[PDB]
Amino acid sequence: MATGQDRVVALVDMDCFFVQVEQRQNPHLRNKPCAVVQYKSWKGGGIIAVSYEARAFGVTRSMWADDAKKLCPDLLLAQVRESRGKANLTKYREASVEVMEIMSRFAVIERASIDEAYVDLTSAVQERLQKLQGQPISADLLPSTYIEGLPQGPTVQKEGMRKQGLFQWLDSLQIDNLTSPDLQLTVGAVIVEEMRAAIERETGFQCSAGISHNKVLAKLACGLNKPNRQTLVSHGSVPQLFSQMPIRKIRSLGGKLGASVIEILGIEYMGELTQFTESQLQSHFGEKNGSWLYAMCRGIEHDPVKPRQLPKTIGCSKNFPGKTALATREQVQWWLLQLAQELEERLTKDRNDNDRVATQLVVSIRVQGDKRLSSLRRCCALTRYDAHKMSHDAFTVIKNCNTSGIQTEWSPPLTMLFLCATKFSAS
DNA sequence: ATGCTCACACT
DNA sequence: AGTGTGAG
Repeated sequence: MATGQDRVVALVDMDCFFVQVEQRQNPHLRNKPCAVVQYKSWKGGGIIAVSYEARAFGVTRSMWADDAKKLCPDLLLAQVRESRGKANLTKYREASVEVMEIMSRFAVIERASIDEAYVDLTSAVQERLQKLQGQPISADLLPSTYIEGLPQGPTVQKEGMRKQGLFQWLDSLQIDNLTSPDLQLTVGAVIVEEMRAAIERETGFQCSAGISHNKVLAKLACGLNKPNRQTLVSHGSVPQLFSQMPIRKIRSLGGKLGASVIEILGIEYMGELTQFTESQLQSHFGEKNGSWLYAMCRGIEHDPVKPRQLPKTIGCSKNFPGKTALATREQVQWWLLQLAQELEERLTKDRNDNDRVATQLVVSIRVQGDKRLSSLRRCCALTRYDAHKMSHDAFTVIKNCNTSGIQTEWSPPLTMLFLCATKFSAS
């Protein structure tokens, strides 16, 4: 049986990243209950990132700042830059590039979002096990590492539990066998400690990490001990870990498919999936999903860390909810020009930085009354980085959606505009 | 009326 | 090409 122990994979998550960026810039915010908001006028603004000191009062993402101030009256707020009437996340994108360039010195990186990256450590671990002669790994090389599932068997503070688990792990490690998956994970954790130290020294930013044998376990592991800590989930820890792990906590099972798994099979925890045959799971959820679930509930997953540090699309969108839905033609043309101008700015920077050009322009809208994220998607050729042509072209491909018989009223009103540049080629 | 993004699979 | 899903 192939046991899903072939790779060493990490997931790095910058703790409340947008908050850390504002705290670095403004020392008055450091070590305080702090949140980042956008659009201050409506209910004090929408919270998009929350410091751990503020989370202790119950402040969360997606809260209105006016409501968060009820939970935490001393909450400090930083607001996202606004440019051309919309939130502008350039500062956080630039900080993200800072961190990812440092991570890239250690191993192969897949950018997962602005604040998360997967790390393929398999080759870096091999090189390091050769430089290691055959010498023990000291607990001093793992000063922020938790071993999930330990300590076990025959201390009242969190740091003493951490070290007792690490001691039990290390005392048991079979360091003579350079083939042992547990040893390989441990060396991987040593490298992640070094990577996280380098990020903090060179940027000031802290992060948490998970180290395991695949992306799903690494991501799960990273959330186990936060903030500014890292967790190693071994193959052997999976049966106990999954025995009480709600299905919705595993990456890609937090939405409709995960709910169907729960409801069709009559189970609650990831480990309960082991009692079904692969054919049974495929019959309920399809060939691909069924095979994936059969392997995943045993801790096995093969999605590669893709060598990809740059986004594949560059996009710009704004929502127009409630009374603010766009209902005139010049209004729609105005906001398209606004999105096209920010898009041109970011595209030009991308071409200068990363030696590539986008070739397709995707336009998406949502109309008032519709229920889903996007009402309609249309595309055209992106031949020149010119905001006025891009906005003119985007209007052309959507102007037929105007049900209004009047030419300069727009009905139904538009609740969302979206411009995305894609289909990049080397330049 | 948190938002603004980004990747991938189905057809 | 256009849609639906899942995520930060």
